[PDB]
Amino acid sequence: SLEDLLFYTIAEGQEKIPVHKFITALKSTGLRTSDPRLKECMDMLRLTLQTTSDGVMLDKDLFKKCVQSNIVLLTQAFRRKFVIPDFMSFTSHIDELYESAKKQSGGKVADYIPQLAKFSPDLWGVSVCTVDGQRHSTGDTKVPFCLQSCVKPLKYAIAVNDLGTEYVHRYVGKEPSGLRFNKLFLNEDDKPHNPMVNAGAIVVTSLIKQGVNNAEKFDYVMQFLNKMAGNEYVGFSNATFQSERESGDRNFAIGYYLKEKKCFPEGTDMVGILDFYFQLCSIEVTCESASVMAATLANGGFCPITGERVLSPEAVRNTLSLMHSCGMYDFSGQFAFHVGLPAKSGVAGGILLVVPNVMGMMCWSPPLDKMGNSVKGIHFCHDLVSLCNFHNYDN
Amino acid sequence: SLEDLLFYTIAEGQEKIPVHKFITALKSTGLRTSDPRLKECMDMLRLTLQTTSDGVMLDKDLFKKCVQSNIVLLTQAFRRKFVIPDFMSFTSHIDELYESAKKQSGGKVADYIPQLAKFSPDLWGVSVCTVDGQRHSTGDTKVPFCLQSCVKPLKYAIAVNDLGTEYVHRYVGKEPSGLRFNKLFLNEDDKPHNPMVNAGAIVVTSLIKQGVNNAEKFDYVMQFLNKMAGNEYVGFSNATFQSERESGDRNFAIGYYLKEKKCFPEGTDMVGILDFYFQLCSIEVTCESASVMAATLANGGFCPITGERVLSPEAVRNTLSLMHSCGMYDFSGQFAFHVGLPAKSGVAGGILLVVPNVMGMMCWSPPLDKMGNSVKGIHFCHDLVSLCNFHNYDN
Amino acid sequence: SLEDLLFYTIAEGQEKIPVHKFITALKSTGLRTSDPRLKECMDMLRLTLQTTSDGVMLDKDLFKKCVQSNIVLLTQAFRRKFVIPDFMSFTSHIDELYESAKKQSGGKVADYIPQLAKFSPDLWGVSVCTVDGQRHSTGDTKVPFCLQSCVKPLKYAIAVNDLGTEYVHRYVGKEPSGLRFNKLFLNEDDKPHNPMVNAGAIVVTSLIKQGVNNAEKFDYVMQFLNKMAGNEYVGFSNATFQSERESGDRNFAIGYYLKEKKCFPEGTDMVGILDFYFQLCSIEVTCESASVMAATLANGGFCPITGERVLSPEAVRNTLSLMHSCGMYDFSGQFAFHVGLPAKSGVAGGILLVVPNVMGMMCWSPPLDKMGNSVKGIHFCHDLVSLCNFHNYDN
Amino acid sequence: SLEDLLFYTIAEGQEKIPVHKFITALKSTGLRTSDPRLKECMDMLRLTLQTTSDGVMLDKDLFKKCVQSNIVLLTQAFRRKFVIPDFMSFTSHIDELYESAKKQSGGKVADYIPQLAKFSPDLWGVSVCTVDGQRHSTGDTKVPFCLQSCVKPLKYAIAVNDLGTEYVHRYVGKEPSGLRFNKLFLNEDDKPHNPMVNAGAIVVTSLIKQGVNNAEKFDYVMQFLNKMAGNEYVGFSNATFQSERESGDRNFAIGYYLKEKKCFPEGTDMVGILDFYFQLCSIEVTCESASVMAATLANGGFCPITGERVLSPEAVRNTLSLMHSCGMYDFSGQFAFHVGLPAKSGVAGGILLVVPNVMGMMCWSPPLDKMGNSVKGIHFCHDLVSLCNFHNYDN
Repeated sequence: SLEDLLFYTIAEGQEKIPVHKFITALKSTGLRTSDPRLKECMDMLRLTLQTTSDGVMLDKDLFKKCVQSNIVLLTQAFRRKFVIPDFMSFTSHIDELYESAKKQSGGKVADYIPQLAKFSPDLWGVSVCTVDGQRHSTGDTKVPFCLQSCVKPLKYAIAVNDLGTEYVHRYVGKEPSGLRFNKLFLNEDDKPHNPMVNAGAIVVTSLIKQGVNNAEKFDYVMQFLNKMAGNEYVGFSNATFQSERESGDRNFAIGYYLKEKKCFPEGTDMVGILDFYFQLCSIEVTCESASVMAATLANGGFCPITGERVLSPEAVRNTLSLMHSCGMYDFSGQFAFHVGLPAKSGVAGGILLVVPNVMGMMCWSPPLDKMGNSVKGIHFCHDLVSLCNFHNYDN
Repeated sequence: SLEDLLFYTIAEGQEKIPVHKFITALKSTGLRTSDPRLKECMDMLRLTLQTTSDGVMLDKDLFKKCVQSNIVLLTQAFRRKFVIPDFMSFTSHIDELYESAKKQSGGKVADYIPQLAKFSPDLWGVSVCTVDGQRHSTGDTKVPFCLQSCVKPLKYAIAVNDLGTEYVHRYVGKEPSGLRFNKLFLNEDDKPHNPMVNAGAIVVTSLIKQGVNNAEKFDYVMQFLNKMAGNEYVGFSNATFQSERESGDRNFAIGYYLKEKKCFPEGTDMVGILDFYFQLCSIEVTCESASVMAATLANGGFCPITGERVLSPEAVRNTLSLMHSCGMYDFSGQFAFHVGLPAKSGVAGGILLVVPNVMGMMCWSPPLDKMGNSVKGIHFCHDLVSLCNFHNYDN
Repeated sequence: SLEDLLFYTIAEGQEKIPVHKFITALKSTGLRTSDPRLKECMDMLRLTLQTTSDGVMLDKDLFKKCVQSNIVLLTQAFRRKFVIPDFMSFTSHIDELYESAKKQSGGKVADYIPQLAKFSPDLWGVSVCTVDGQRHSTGDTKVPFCLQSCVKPLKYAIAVNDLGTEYVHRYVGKEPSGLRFNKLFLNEDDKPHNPMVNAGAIVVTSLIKQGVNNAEKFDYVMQFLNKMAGNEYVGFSNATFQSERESGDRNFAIGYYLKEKKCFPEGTDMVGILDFYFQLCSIEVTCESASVMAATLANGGFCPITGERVLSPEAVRNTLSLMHSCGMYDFSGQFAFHVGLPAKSGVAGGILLVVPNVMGMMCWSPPLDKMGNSVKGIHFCHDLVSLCNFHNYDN
Repeated sequence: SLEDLLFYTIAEGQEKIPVHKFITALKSTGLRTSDPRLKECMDMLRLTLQTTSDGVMLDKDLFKKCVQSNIVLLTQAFRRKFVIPDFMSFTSHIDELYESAKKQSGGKVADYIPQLAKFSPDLWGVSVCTVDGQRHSTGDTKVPFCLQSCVKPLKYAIAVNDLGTEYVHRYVGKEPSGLRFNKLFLNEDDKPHNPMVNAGAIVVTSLIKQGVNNAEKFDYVMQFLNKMAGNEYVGFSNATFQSERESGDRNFAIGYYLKEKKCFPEGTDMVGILDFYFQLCSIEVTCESASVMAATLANGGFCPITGERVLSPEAVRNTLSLMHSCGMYDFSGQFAFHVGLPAKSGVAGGILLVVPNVMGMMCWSPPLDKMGNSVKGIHFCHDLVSLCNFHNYDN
């Protein structure tokens, strides 16, 4: 049987296979022991560890019993049929590029708010999660930090998912603006250029769950994010929220400018929308969570590590079409010239990279360059591209 | 042997295979009898037709003798190992979208020069050539017309190929401008935004074959185009050249603006460069030739139907990175929002589409919309995308 | 004596002069019987009318007694030594131009707020007050209406008067912007272009009476206006204030944009400043009052009909230097091309004209042209200039 | 008689008046012995000096005979009825401000052409000519230099004089642009913003003497200038012309941009117009000549020191209306904020100031500030204004 073949493959001319050997073999591929799809499996393993004082041998019966629950993924993992059969070498490349980026330095930690002028210019972490389930971490992959501007794609995806492409783009545009992200101006028919610049994001946040009050909207968006992050750590930075809402005069200017030109749906309180925008900008994340959200955007709109649907394919396709052409603002043309990937960046450090049909990635470094892009993150991106050949127009 | 297997496959329980049957079978796949790689083959067939008064039977020997010369491609063609195993159904889809675009109409034939105000608003043709050798035509696929603006990618590719990415982009920029293609303004460090807008193309044409006189430059570029078109019809529209050079005040303004800011290499005659630019804009093409050039840009920088190298991979990669983000100018964001492909358009009708690693395409229709894009061409592009799922961020 | 000479001049070979004859003669010149400088005089006349049942004759004594109080102005008025010796003919010209402007029509009454979409497109009034004391009215010269944008020069004058030119212009610029009045952008060193565009006025309103709360600021500015209007009707349009503060999204956008770039003094509440700005924009006026304020701006910074000082000469000079070059916004160049005068215009109808060293004028008409300038007001201005030769560069 | 009264006034209780005493007395007022209106007079004086070996006494007859010819101006000059009765004190003020400006220094002599990178950064001269005939000089008031940009008002005046305001302004605009003088962009209805920016001047030079060839146009304009300069030194800088025509890429860009949008009259050769523009820009002048041309612009369109008519009043009025609002380009708002006068400036050093109804002035200094305005010239202008109170909105 297939289970017997798997048992023989795990073993090497032996009778019994210890549990720890199987756990190490499973973790070798890239999947984590905490994977929800494997939950039942591990539970049974615990039921096996409750009897023996130390160690247990699984020859024929117990192994089959533990592997019986949802025996689909294990066959693929041990048969190397995922999108990246070898994750151990790509991980080594992550480590090499990580050290290489660490060697460089020199920027200016954002100080427009005190909570941002609080991180030492030394935190530098990376996390990656494949569309299939593999995950890797290196460094500060559990420290908290605000998403800041990494959430705008997530706003757009949800809005067009709820309403659909046609209704939404009656309100925001479709084109790169060619200028900075915080510039006050609209396209030819007095509409936001795209939902990645701040004005487009401010108009977009007003299409989500219209009518109900901000508490219900935040509950809705947090629910969507939690099933986007795959039930990972998505939090709230109340200190950062309080700082941002007081140092966000540019966003208030953009919001009133939009409201004046009738860029909003019928019957909207603009100020509540701005407060909601700041709330979403103030969602704390760890490179693990932001990487998982990236992979969700990358996969199909589904979540990678839960086998779940979160967005309609049109929403995700449009979000990537907008991230590739506006993800890095007026620098995007250069980024896609060298990197050729959809990516987003937050002033609080952090780059969210999507390799469509491959993986998602988040890499965090507080100190900023003059553009607003973490030096080590940009360096990691360029080196990753040079060594892995991930440009969208590579051969 | 392999030849015997091919002969049996062609035959149906018979002894001899007539020549016409084999010719029809070969043309069925998509390859043309005039393919250079098959030249020798067809020559031998003619040597076979010089003996018999009418018809000849090839059982074992003559078929093997004719197929011996370069027996690599035939095995793939009869084994359906190309990039599009079935070209007969895609051709039917081309026909359907062709008729659908023909049904629509309504524009304004360009009249800024008389030679353009000379085509009846009824010519509507399409041609496609796969990276492997397949070709299809429908309609006015041999009438002449000027490339106009479809040549700017071809200028950039050649320039960076001769000099390399690093030296060239010291002169032109890398970003979408966000405005029309004929606007006079440069990027932050007083450099052209990109080589697709007119200013970037005018600066780029001055990097090709520096020093020598315009006659030698035109011979050089025509040589490159001829081995880009695959030795197809690349001509010159002397009447159109004379009209354009007299109705090109915008390009002269851009050229002098560039020369003033020191956007040119050392020691360049600007006016000669502008005349050279108009000469390249005045290169006559038929949807066959422009399609072949598109497929060259699509393949690797190699020519599809000659197995030849014309450009370095860096040149082609950069040219596609610039066509996807500036190929349709300030409308490109919308085009890549719906079509998701590198494409270029000329005021003389004609859209050049590249499906990287798949094919190139040229579709010609004189009458223009307000943007400057042929109505039927734009409609064909959108319908092609909707029915074939060729968007770069499709699943 | 001088009084005897005046009495003989008033009389025509007679002994006694009736009071009504003298009153008519005085009103003929242009001065009003309610002039504060003449107050005492008229009071004595009333004391003379309390004795006789009807009519009283003033031969030598009573006339001298009544004229004794401040006998300076009367000598000039009866000696024709004012700036316009004949005010009866200029008044006829006002009437002619008034009817001529009335004949034309056709606009669009402002409807962005209901209080403005409340005047019938038929109100058309004019008032003029000379720097010396003469006043003329024609039509709706006592109906109320909001100043709207006619107050910005008055804000700038007061600000620079309190602080001085040097300190103030450290905050706002000095140049025409060349664009509309409600555009969001600053000059080269991120400062407002000038205090006439909305952004400059919003920054300027924050320099007046810094520190204290909005109630004290409004009391201060109303005091200044009342001694600017010459203790005429300066009111408040609470209904219009409530409408404006709810339909002023453009001004809120400008205000937040200014606050973001650090265009404000140290320690300012921006929102309170915006509310104060709307309060000043909502000050009701009648062509009499706005004309008197214009004449104040025209005279020296002094009030015309009270012999009082309200502004330092530097403040007034700078205010006129800014009204001539930015008073009508991006149309000002054309206005000064044909009219050659400092002028301001409000969306609520009303044009405030200053003929420096000559007079001030206010002309009210609700319906607007596409620019934002009342049709009849613009027509009156152009005709006034054509017939009176008041262009600043006339001979 | 009047002549006897003048003779007695010149004398001091004496019988005879020597010629040299009268010449000194005449030169004291400010008029020059070379004044054309006095020509005949001086001729007779020479006829008087041909008889006596040395010195001649004029008691009654010879003085009357010499003064008989056109005895109008002398009465005014000796009766102090000109516009500036005392020219000796204003001259002292010129000297004081001249030294004060000389004390400052520091710029960058223009080096875009070698002929401009040829003057030592030490030449500093001033000349003034009153509307009535007075003239004063201080320093390099006879060295040659090119007008450069001081000619654009002179082009506009002549164009609108020949054709009239209405026809001309169908081609150029009326508004300040708010940007630099060499920017490529047009107003709302695709027309030049005004005839002071380079584009407006290039369109304006094509309205003068249409149809005929460039030689006839240059003869026409030189004739007009010569009767504008009052038959003073107006020359041509052939070396500077040859340098400019080769370093004028910005003007060529502007010219082609204009021709493209149909901003020219019917049937014009654009390149000939550009060559004509450079020719007019290359007209050599000495502070004497440019001052005389300024005074012509200041007087009425008439020439000051010839009693001649050169321009229609509408032309001059419009030229001043455009110089006050666009004379110093994007700095004009600040200039009129502090100086309040029509003024023009050339990159070759030289400021041309008009005090309407008072005088014209030219002050030359090669080295430039960053704006393009000679440091010493700007300093002289500001100090002149501060000490003389010539601001247009002064009291």
